[PDB]
Amino acid sequence: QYSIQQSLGNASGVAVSPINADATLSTGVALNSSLWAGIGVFARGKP
Amino acid sequence: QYSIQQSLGNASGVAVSPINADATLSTGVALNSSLWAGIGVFARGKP
Repeated sequence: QYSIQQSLGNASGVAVSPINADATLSTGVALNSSLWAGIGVFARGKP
Repeated sequence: QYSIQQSLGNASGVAVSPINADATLSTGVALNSSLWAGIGVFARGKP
């Protein structure tokens, strides 16, 4: 086929604006994962 | 046929004034087109 332009100018050709979606925005956070961190002396490991 | 005159005189023939339209006037400006201009040093081009 042929390219579909966006934000058409002053005459002639037609255009399709880029897909607009904002009410669908959401944040993905686990909020249930639990992990622990610490320091210590171990026999084998990278210092 | 025959010519249609405008702004008839003092007697006889009829006339039709030129088409008058002013409330239909509008200005066509894109207001969405964005273009950039600049200067630089390029390998090939007209100086």
